[PDB]
Amino acid sequence: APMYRKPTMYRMYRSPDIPRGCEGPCKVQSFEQRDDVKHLGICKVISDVTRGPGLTHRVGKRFCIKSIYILGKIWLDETIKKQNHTNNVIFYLLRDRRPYGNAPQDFGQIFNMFDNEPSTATIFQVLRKFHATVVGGLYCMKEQALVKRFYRLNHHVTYNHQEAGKYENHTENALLLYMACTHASNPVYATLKIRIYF
Amino acid sequence: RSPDIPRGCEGPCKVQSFEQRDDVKHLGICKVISDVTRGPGLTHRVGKRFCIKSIYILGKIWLDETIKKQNHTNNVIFYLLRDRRPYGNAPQDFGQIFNMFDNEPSTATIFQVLRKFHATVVGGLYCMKEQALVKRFYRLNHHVTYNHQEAGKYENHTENALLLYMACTHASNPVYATLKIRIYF
Amino acid sequence: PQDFGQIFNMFDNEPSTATIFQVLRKFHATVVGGLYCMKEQALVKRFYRLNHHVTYNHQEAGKYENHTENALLLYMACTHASNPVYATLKIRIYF
Amino acid sequence: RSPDIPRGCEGPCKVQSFEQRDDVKHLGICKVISDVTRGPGLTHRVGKRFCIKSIYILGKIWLDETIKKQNHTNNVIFYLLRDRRPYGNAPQDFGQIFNMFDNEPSTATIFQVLRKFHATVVGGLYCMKEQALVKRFYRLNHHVTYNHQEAGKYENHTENALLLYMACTHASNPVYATLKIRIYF
Amino acid sequence: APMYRKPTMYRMYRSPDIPRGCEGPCKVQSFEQRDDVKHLGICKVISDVTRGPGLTHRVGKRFCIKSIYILGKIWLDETIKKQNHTNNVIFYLLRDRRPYGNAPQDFGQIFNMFDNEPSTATIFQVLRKFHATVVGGLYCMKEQALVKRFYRLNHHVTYNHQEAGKYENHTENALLLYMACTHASNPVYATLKIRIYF
Amino acid sequence: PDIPRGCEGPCKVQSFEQRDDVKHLGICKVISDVTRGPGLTHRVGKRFCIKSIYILGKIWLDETIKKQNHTNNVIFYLLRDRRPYGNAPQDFGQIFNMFDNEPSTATIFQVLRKFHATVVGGLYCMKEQALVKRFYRLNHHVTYNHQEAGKYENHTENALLLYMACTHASNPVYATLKIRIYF
Repeated sequence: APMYRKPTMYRMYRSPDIPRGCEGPCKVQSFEQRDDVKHLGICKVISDVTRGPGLTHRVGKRFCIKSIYILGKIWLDETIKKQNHTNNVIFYLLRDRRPYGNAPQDFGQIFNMFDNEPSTATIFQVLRKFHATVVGGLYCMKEQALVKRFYRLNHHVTYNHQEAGKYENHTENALLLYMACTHASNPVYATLKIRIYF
Repeated sequence: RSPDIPRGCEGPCKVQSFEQRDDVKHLGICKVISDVTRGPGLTHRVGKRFCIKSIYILGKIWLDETIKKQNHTNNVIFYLLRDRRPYGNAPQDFGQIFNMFDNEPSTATIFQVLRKFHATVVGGLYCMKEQALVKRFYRLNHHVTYNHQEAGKYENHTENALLLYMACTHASNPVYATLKIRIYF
Repeated sequence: PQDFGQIFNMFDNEPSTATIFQVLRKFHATVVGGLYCMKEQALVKRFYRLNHHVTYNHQEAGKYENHTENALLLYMACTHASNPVYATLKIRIYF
Repeated sequence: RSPDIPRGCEGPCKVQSFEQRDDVKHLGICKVISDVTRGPGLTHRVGKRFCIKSIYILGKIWLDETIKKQNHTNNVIFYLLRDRRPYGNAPQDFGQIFNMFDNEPSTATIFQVLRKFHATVVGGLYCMKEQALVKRFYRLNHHVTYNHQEAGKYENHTENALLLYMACTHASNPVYATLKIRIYF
Repeated sequence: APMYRKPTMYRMYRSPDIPRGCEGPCKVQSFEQRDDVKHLGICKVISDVTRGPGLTHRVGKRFCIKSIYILGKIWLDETIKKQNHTNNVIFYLLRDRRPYGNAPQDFGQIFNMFDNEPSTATIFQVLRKFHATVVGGLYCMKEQALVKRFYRLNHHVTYNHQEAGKYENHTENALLLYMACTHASNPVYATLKIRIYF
Repeated sequence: PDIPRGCEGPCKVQSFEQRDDVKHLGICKVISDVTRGPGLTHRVGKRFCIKSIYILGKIWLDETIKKQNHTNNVIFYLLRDRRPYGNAPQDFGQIFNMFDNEPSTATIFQVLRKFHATVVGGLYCMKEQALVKRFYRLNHHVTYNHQEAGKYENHTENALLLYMACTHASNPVYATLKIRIYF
């Protein structure tokens, strides 16, 4: 921001953002170049946002996430994983209510096998789901890398400790992702660009 | 928008000046301002301006050391003054207020006063009936400003400082007064 | 303003750091008299001492409380808890 | 009163940006400025102005890990650039300089250059004749300024930043280059 | 100083002080309300000067002491110490060449018994000496508390570490005091006000 | 026409070593064995003005072992010391960082210069071994504290000594140096 003094004045005014935070709706990417397994792909989307005056940071422990913008290409175009084929990807974007120390499991967290909801003793809240179907075997093979873009409006987040630190000092109203495969093979090489501007 | 005070949209941050101290008969001096230095952190300030919302004084005032049962029955009078300017360090108490231990500031010094308090610890022998008293007080106050633009100590202020003096009323020194002083602003 | 409420420390000192009042000079007078001689008593002190300007602000035909820049005055100090000193001084200012 | 440079009568203080790092083929990025934050201490600054007298680059550049004997014979080209302004963080190297690893800055980017260096570590098998080289260099330079008046990080500068890029010339990554970088000013 | 910015500008110019330091010739008292023994009264006169922007402090580790101004009243006027009487006080203001950790001894430091110089294996430098003779017994008793004031010009001092700390981090060109009694009794209650402005 | 101090003969006191080092430190107070005496391997009084240090030396690893864990180099350090503390102080706790460094910020000891020696010998050639280093190196004055005929323990201001440093966890370096000081 032009001429921090040390936080910005001339902010101070009308802007259609959110209730609590006031500043420039600063983007923090959580890019991944990753994959998953059948059981879990775990991504706390909030881990990189630490204390700083910069425009990929925060001031204090209070967020109001305006929107999560999920880019991503989900392929299996490695030279293997043409056998044991036809798998699909179900995305899960959950509104969490508290963290239990560090990042938790998934098959020990959501109720049943891969088409489910959170357990009855765990009500964590859900926001929405997605789909991605990559079906490629042999002799065509007709399907591969799909592109997914989504605007997705969301709401506020708070941290616990006063650290310029990692994901472990979260508190109430966390939010994160789970990715799920539906077959015993692991073809899915899903790399996602996740913009949060707030 | 803001309802705090007419200056700070800032987070109304607490900076506590805890003491584990005592006094003498003449003076117990406590500047309660340079606890805040300049910084981006949450026990700091931005710029050189305050509006102290309230001073919250906790404290236990005892004499329960194994000595100071003789020369007993002393009491503590607190003084919370609105200062108009310092020069150099904290000026000492009997070199600033007028008369012996039941007084006001001098006629050539008008520093302003806000309020007073009481604490009576009377313990001798064969009961001894009185000891450590607990004092809590909400106390609303107003603005403070520094002149010198340093991330520094107490010697460099301007208009409206404020600080404490503690006074004993007897030649012995039984009073071991430790006070927790929250300022959130 | 009273003396110990203005100068810094106990009886061998200077003005305080928050008070810089200026000093011109000092003097000495030692009267040591106990019993069985007693060898010392009344001492005589005369001193020329050149000085400079003084101004009042308030335009009254009046007392001392109403001055401005460059006042000047005296302080006398004893160094023991007894008070033997009966010091009577004749102070001429001609200007 | 004193001969240093046309700005600072200050103590010509050293702030060292030691690294125990490495690089990749594309980029090794090192802003050598936000080592200094605002402070009264002797590894800091007063205000928002520098005149860097000299950068003194120590460093040992090896590949003496038990791997990276195959895909061998790589060399290191150093780049010490005079920057004209940053925005946000340090912009990455191949997204800033023109062509593949023997180049200059792009035509749409004129950032200024000061000088280059060399370091050739060629070690394969059966001798293997070359390893850790030592490089020391006096290198006189000039002034640096911050815009944003924070006691803070690197993202908040103005005119005349300066930083380093390190470049490898082969697809393997053998280079474990650790450098001690004194700036006294 | 009026309007530190954060050290003072408009200093910058002609002032008859000393070579190295530039600022207001700031006073640091080392007042004592102390006494001595026959062997030693030890006073490192530099201990309180720590790092600070204030006018009883320093910037960096370099001094040029302009003058030491020694006030002091040296008495024996306690109700005891009229017997074993007639003692005198010899002052010693030494230019030290290095500290050995913390403050050292005196009878293990100066050569001989109470009328001496530093030892041949120790050449610490001397600046000057003083005298104070308090002779009081019974039936007059003719002498008591004497007043001593002295201008005494001196020169530069340096510290070792970069601490805002005590006397132990001194280096070359230290300077300190020793006070000496000349009789086995200890009547001397010497309290001294020691101004250093530099 | 050579000396700035006194018309004595520029007497040689040579601190030969047949030694080695470790990775952390090779410590050599070079002014150690200079005691009071009439000979030219001695001193008159307690005041020196070292004209030059002349460093000879062959730095090898040609023992039948230390062909593995190879390719190490030697960095020399010739420091102008400011103050002593009895015997010789630490190296790794005195100079700042790991083996490519300067003295620490709380220690400013002065430096004069550095040197290099690269002995890289493994197997199947092995191409490098014992190197010879000679250096004229002009320097300046040294003072002793006591008037004893003593060793390095009784120093004062303006000492000077050497540190040798290896850069690998093995210890191949068998560095023997002939160090002439004539003054």
